[PDB]
Amino acid sequence: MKFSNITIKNFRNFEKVNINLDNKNVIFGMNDIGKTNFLYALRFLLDKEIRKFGFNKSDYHKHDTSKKIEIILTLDLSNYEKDEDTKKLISVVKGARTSANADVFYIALESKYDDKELYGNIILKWGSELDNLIDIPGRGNINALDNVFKVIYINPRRKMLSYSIYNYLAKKKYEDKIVIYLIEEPEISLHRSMQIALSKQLFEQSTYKYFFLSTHSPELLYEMDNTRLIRVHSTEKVVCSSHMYNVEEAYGSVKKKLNKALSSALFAERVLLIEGPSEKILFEKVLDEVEPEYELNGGFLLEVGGTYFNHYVCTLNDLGITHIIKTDNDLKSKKGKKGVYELLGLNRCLNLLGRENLDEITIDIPEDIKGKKKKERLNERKKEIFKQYKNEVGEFLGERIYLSEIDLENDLYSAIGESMKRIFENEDPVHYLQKSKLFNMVELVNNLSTKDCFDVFEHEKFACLKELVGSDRG
Amino acid sequence: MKFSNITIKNFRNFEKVNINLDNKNVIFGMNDIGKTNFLYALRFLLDKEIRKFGFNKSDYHKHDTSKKIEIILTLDLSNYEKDEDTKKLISVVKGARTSANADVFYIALESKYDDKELYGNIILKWGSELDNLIDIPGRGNINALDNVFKVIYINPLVDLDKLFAQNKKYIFEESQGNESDEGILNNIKSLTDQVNQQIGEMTIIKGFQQEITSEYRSLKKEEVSIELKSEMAIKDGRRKMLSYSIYNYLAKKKYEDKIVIYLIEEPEISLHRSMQIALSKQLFEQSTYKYFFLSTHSPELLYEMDNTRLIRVHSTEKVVCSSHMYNVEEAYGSVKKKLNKALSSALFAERVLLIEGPSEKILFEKVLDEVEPEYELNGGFLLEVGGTYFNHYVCTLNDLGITHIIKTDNDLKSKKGKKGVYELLGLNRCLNLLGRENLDEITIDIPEDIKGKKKKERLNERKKEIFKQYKNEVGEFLGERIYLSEIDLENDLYSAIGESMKRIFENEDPVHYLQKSKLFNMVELVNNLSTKDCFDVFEHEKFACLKELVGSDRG
Amino acid sequence: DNVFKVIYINPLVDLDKLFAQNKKYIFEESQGNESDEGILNNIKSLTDQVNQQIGEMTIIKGFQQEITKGFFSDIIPYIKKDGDSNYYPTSGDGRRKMLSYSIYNYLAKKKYEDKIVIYLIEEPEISLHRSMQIALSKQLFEQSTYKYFFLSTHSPELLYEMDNTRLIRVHSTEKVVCSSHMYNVEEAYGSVKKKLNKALSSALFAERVLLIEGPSEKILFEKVLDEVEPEYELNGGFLLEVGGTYFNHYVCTLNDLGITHIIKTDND
Ligand SMILES: Nc1ncnc2c1ncn2[C@@H]1O[C@H](COP(=O)(O)OP(=O)(O)OP(=O)(O)O)[C@@H](O)[C@H]1O
Ligand SMILES: Nc1ncnc2c1ncn2[C@@H]1O[C@H](COP(=O)(O)OP(=O)(O)OP(=O)(O)O)[C@@H](O)[C@H]1O
Ligand SMILES: Nc1ncnc2c1ncn2[C@@H]1O[C@H](COP(=O)(O)OP(=O)(O)OP(=O)(O)O)[C@@H](O)[C@H]1O
Ligand SMILES: [Mg+2]
Ligand SMILES: [Mg+2]
Repeated sequence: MKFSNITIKNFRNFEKVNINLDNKNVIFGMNDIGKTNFLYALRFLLDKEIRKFGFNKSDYHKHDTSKKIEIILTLDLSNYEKDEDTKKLISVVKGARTSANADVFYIALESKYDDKELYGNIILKWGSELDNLIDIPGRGNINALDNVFKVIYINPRRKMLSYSIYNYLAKKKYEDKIVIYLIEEPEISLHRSMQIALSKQLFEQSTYKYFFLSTHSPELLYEMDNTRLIRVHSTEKVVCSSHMYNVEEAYGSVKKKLNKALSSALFAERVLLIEGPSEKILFEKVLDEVEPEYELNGGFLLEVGGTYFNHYVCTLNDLGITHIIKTDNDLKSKKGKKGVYELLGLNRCLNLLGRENLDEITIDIPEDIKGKKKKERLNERKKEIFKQYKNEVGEFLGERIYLSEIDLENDLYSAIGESMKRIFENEDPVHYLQKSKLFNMVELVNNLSTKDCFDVFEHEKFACLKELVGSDRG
Repeated sequence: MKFSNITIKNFRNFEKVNINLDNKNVIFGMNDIGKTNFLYALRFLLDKEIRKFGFNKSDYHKHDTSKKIEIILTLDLSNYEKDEDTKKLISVVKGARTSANADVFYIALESKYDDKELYGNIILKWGSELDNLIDIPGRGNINALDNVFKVIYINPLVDLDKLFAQNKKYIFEESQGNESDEGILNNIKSLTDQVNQQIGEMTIIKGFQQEITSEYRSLKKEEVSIELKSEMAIKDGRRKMLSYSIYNYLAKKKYEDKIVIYLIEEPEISLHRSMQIALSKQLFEQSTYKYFFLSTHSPELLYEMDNTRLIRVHSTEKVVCSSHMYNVEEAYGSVKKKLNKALSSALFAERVLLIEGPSEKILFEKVLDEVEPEYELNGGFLLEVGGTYFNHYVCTLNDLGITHIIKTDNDLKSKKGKKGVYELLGLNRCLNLLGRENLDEITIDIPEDIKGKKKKERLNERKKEIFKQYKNEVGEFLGERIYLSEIDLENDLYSAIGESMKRIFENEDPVHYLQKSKLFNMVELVNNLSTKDCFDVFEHEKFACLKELVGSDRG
Repeated sequence: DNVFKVIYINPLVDLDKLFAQNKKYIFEESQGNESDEGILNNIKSLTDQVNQQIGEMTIIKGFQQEITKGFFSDIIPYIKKDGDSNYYPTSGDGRRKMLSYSIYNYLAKKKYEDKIVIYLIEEPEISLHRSMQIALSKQLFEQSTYKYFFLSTHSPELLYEMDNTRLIRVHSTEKVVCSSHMYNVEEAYGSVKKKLNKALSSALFAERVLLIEGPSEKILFEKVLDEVEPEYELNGGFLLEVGGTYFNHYVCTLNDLGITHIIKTDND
């Protein structure tokens, strides 16, 4: 019914690895760390043609060859009389299972080196409890596990015909077996529109029930939903982190833009979360003039656009990717009511720690002038809010959340003050930059010389750039 | 020295193509369109190991052997005073140039099938004049192009072992070559050679060397001996990144007297995204790769592209290749990474809609989710341009044969230091797209007591008068797939679904409430939109850019 | 698999492949110290003066500046003739077969002493000389290297030394049928054993064998069959010179194998 857990106790790269699993799961990560030895742990368990050659000396960890290779797969059979695959498992296993535990199954692999004939023999056991596992019975070269599982391995248009021939043989010949697909790097020699078509076919259609997918491209994750993301870390000690990726029912109209933003940010190490494109213009100019290889070393700039920061921070925090948030404090006018304002940037910061939303404040504004002085009255109210809530702001500084006092433009005026007066030639350069944000920021960074980017980068209001680069002072 | 042109006639899927080139060329297109067979036309012309087997019957167009294959390459040689490669070419082809000031050169390939022996013979010819090409002289297996051109073919399917077996004798080429620069190390590289001599006196090898000879000499007592030797050395993504430095190191040491041409076929295979960005920075910024031809499917290899030539293979009626010289100007250089990151995904599309910001992306992505959700599968793309850079994207997409659609707004921008004057922004952008000049500024008499809300309807009435005044230019924009709004996107959306916009936002003015926060209230609008509202947006005559984007003939 | 080791030698041996596949048995033991550990320390010490100074006059150290033990895996056995010091990779198929036979004999005599070794040899006369076939026949049928073998052959020179041997002949009369015979040379034939073996080893590969008594019969019958039926030995005929005395041994050896024996003789 559902794969729950795999435990690789000893293999080539793995010293003690325990990964939570699901149906339809995708494994990614850096080069040269793992993740095809993850797929070889599933071929040595369930595919007969890889299992029949045994283990060599090089399949042990650091050529130590005095330890035991153990690969344990946990299956969840909680749903009875709803799926046919649970009856397909129980009609072959017979009674190795017990009616006290009629919900979990363990298929285990053990291997000890002989060290006289120089051969590692693979002994497979299955059972309902993790202690007292009995051996899988077999007659000749045929095991009892070969009647249950059929494993189809895909490794590369002729390749779309190679997909369709295997899909046709899987839907015509393999109705009585559980079919498990292992698709290893399908994006090679494939156009990106065909990658988006394969992603739609993988995650929406019901012809791929159980797949393990290894990939390097963000276009195969454009249509992802109800999946499990396994990330292998870049360290020399192999740590794998897994996340059950689901998109909620409230985010149904955002889901294409949400997946197309998040699927490129999954292949990084440090992700800076910003609001709009003018932040991307200013931060890409300052990071071009200060630290020009940041995409090479794992940095990323992610646009959110006002979807309450929860989905991205939960997905990046469950996978082990460092998330830095740069944001501004803004008040939002309510719907159909006059003179009341929601503290929207503070609430959007406060939902990340896990709190309640704050009560809305109100201020009385007369009919007067509303061109200029309403903005300084709202700026004085934002300064009073930022002076009031100092312990929660220091709690956000305990995390990587960086909330501005008013906006990005007032922090940019606090970083460089004479340069914005020289470029824009105005009594206030903040208000001219607030008129057209996508045009005047281009005019600012076109006239921005060197060492002004160093004054932006070394400022205390822009410590998120020093977090995104990752240079440590102490 | 510069590459200038190529002309391929009767080559497998190609019938007649004529493609301009440069030193750095990037080849892209669909699956099974001719990117491999374009790279083999430079292998058959310049590499001897592919040329020495000849042509089969299957290398001709539609398996028709009566027609002849001709591949002609053009070089520009006007940099003779500054380039060393031009002097590498001229010192071989000395007698065949036709004047003292001829800067053009032609390297040609002809072929004609023989039906009795079933063989396609390859005849190579060169000259400064295309009518008077002569045959390339040579003796034996070597002709005279082999002394000047070295072709390095880079494929990630090969491992490091097959290049490393050639590197076992290239270490001996290093120890003999470089005018004995390793002759300081050569007496103590024999010390490393005799490190491999007392590995022969462990007793597990010395027992084998005696017992194999004693087992062998029980047959006839032959005068043989059995010896053992290894000769190793030390140094799917780190093997490939090792082999890239191995090819760059061998190009720096061996081929200083030769012109090195790189043919890099699909270098995104089993590389990470950051390694693709690092390979793009090495290929387009460093001067190690002077000449390359590159085929790619990945947009991350074009994140650093500059001074390059983009070739796009497509199929409208025949297999036809479009070609564009990509340069970024000096005024655009402060935002060049954002330009290349936006444009490099839009190069791999068929119809590109150029929108302004992310609110248009939110509304158009939910409307295209409801109406035609496989628009990304067919070749549709939405490009955020910032409203500022319309010439660069339209020139790059128009020279490559990709249909560009622009949906924009009619904006007015306030000047600096002068009160009451305004600059037409969207009309100046859409008329600088057509080649016309910019327009004069216009002053609007607004008194100081009229502020806040009513200034926006006075500016909207002035935008209506400006859109009424230039009606023939707006009809010229509609002739060229340019869609200028009368005021904004939000007034066209109020023209489309404004009863539902009054229902959802609950106010009598839903245009002003969505423009109070353009990125927060857009999600609040589009979360409550039904299926009938999205079809009313899609079938509207103010939103014909979506109907041009999906490619259907409904409108 | 704890009792039987089966060594199969095909006609298309490759020395590289066999050596590589078996290199897990040899050269992969600890064996304590072997009284030469300071020589192995001198292997380790002379590798500490090569990894820090490989730059010549700073041409490849500067090329690496701009971007900033168990080596028995590729060992190749060669055959060296005496008087020459060069190592040619190209070698013929006569000695490349016999080095693979020596490697199989060394692995049988060292690694599989606890088991029962069965050889299955398909056609060992291929790319061997005549004297090498006679030397392989003497080593097969005299020495105790090959205690259990099953041999298939097409050459009479590998049967020049045969004794204490089950001979199996596969042939077709109505279906595929195999006829077997137990072959021993007796004590009375012990002085003339080589001449009967050199005579009978070519007559084992025939269908109809005429047993004649001398060379004048061979001259007259080869003239008559040269003028009448000149393709008689293409069709399975053979003329066997007995020597006058040996009618029991040839007739029982050819009659147990299904070969038709014809006798023409005199009244002496
Ligand atoms: N028995 C072993 N003991 C220790 N390390 C091992 C062992 N076997 C393999 N390794 C290490 O694991 C690596 C295997 O890399 P692998 O192919 O799993 O990486 P990858 O992430 O799939 O690569 P890529 O992204 O390039 O395709 C080897 O290069 C080696 O460093
Ligand atoms: N002799 C020929 N006559 C006509 N068409 C031919 C001939 N030889 C090849 N072709 C066509 O050229 C195609 C070769 O595709 P090719 O490998 O050049 O494309 P590609 O763009 O590199 O593909 P991919 O992206 O899948 O690598 C064949 O599929 C066929 O349609
Ligand atoms: N360049 C060379 N210089 C000197 N000797 C060489 C050279 N190349 C090969 N040889 C020698 O020539 C012989 C090559 O064996 P070759 O295959 O020519 O002989 P052969 O009589 O056909 O053998 P076989 O009976 O095994 O088929 C070896 O003795 C080898 O050492
Ligand atoms: Mg891999
Ligand atoms: Mg190809």
